[PDB]
Amino acid sequence: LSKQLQEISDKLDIINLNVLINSTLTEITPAYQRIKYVNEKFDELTSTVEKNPKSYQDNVTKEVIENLNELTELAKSVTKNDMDSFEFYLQTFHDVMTGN
Amino acid sequence: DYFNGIYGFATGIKDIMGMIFKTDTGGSNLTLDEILKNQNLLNDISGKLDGINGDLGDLIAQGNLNSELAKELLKISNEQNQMLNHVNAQLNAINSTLNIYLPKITSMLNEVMKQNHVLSLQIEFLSKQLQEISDKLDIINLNVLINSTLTEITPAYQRIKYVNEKFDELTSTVEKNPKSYQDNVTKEVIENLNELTELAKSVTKNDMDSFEFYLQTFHDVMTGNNLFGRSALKTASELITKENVTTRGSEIGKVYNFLIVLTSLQAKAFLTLTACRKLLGLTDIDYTQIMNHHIDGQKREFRINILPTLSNNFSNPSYSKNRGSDIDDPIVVLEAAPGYALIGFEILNDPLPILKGYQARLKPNYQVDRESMSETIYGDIHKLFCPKQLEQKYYIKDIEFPEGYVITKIVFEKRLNQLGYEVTANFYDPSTGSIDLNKVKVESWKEKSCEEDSCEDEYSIIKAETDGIYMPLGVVSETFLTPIYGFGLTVDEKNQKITLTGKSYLRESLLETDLLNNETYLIASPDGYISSIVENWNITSDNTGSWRANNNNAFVDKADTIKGSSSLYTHKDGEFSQFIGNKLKPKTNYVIQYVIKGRPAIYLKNNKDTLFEDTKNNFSDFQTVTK
Amino acid sequence: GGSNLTLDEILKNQNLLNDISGKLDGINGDLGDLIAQGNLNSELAKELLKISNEQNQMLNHVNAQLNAINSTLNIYLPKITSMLNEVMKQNHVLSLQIEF
Amino acid sequence: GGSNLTLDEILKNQNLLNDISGKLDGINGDLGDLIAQGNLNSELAKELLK
Repeated sequence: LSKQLQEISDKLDIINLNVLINSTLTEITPAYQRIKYVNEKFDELTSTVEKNPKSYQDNVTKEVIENLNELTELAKSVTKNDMDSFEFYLQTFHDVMTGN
Repeated sequence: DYFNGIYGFATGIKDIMGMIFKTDTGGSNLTLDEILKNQNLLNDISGKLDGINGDLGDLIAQGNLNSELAKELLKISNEQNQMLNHVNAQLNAINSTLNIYLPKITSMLNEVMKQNHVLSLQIEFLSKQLQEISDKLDIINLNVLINSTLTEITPAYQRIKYVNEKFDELTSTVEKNPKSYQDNVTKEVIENLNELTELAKSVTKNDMDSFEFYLQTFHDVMTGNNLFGRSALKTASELITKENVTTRGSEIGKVYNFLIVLTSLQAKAFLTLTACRKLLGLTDIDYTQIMNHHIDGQKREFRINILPTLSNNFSNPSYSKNRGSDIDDPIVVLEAAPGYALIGFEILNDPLPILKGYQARLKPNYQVDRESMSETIYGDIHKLFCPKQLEQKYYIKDIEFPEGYVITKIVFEKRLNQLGYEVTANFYDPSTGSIDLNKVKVESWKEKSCEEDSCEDEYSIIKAETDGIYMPLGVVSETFLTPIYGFGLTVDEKNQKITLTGKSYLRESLLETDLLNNETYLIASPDGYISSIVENWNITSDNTGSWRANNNNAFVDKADTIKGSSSLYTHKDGEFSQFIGNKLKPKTNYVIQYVIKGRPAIYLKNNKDTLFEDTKNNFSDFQTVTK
Repeated sequence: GGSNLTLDEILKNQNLLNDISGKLDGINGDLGDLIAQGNLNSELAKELLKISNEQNQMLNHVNAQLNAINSTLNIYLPKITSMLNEVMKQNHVLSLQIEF
Repeated sequence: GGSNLTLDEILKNQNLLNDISGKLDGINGDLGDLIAQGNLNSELAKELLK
């Protein structure tokens, strides 16, 4: 049902009341972009899953610097989930979708 | 020269990355916090305090002293040692940096600057070309879908371009290792230090909740994966295919040029990001995979759901009213060499109405050779295109040969104001680039009545008005020179304007090479001329070749007035000489053009006659003139 | 009090660092007093003095960190908590003025 | 000028230099009054004097 949305995308050349769909999109699309971006950081999580079999076996005190690296990408991404930020974007997105 | 296409450009940026990715950092934690201007000052403190502390510590180590006095002196020793230790720690950090790191980093950065400049020369042309396209496009009757992509893309684009610009220029204006920013005197450590600090501040600001968000979403909007999947590529296609945009090149040319601009932007940004990372400390990230994946995604988009919808039809960009003739039967032939092929046209009038025709050999998959190119200039083309107070018969056809053939000779016929022509094509092989010379096809008549019945009818006519007929004006070619298989004339006498038109192989010329990631070889449309009787007329290499200056006030000087380009400089006696007599055939017209700043003294002299001389105009900023 | 409430302070080792500080203080005091006794082999004195310097440096930076943490958790957090608790109630009161 | 060699970290170096001056003065005071106690061999005083 994600793809079917494109079957509307191609044929939604709609006019004559575009002020509303200018206002709403200009207001919503940043949060949407950001949420999708955060999500794709979990395709790179899957990349770390692919990494996993390369170090799942040598967890005998070697991980202390091996697997403290090899995931620093996530260790960063997560730190970008605080501090007057992404939480905010999720919240305001919900607020608009509900219409508050 | 050549433009090696988006795939080659990506390979170049990837090689630059692979270069910078490896060299070194030693960790070295380039945090700007280091005062870095007291490498001299702290050294004095370190030395003096070291001497004092050593003296006092040795006095203690002598032993044999009053016990409480020993405790007091030991506490003094501890305090002094603490102060000195933290001071020399700061100094040691600074000096370790200014000896181990700045040489390494400066070297790598200087290396990255040159190859960046080289790759920028690969799109300098299309930069200004897209600028011009932006100048002549109007968005009237736009849909909400357009405003959609505009608001979805504009901030990311703004910031990506800004960063690319800023970093790329700062790569240059940062003093290199000659100074090594050393303690040498000062004010090198004000200015070079300010610039280094600014580089540091910029690269630092590239690791947060931004700019790996901006890049990604930019790529997404391009591919068309936003909240309702409208690729900005498609909306740009729609905007461009809207008319009133009549400039050089067809639809495919313009949209592909747009995608070139954007893909070059993205690759440059990836390079900048990796450079920032290496310039900071550790955790290199091999972005090449993501960059290639994104580029291939955008190219797949462009290939699948835009390209098959566009036309290779291309028209003259402008028109011009001109008074021609009727009592003449002008005949014009534009016949490429037997191993050549027509690759576009151009109409100029400033010296006089002139049609110019380019020709060249072919490389496989409809690729043109840079050399073997040739420009040919023809005379009073208006007299073929324009009447004088009498009607003009114009037979109008969309002549096109089958695929694999290439238009190889276009002969014009105007007989008592009846303007027809002759289009002859030869066979060509895309796999080998070879053009056959024994399988041709001809077209003698220029209408649809002859197209369906081989009967003479269905021309169009123009009633000669007073001031002149709007004749074609400008360039007749795709943005990239390309053998054409379609040609025609489509005059619209309703407003008394004529228009040429052809169909280009550009689609197949690239679909086999670029969008399949192979060695592409295109050539941007030459804005001006390409050859000259004057050998090395384009003096830039600080070498004169056949040019000669018989005075030291006449010198070559790549930076004559600026390093941007050379322009033979002469002051108060300067004379640049070149024997040219052997090549000018007698009793033949010649057009002259040159870009001159100041007031030079120009002469075409055989020591007896000066066939031309201009010594009057004063030009502050390199005005070009043609006579 | 200025008190520079920078979060950097580990602030969960106020116990752990104290053990290190105490033990190293005892050791350094013993060795320094042994030196201050004087009347000892000169080069041996130089060696022990260098050991003293190294230990004193380590201990000094450690107890500096501890002193920052403890100065905070004694001088600042009471003050700040009091002021914050005070600001909470009056905020709530004023919010009752526009709840409707 | 002055910051011709600085970057309005005149203040940063200024405070650093001030702290260093304070610590050095505090050390010098203890050294001086320990001298004032005196009552030592000449060299074991003269070296401290130096």
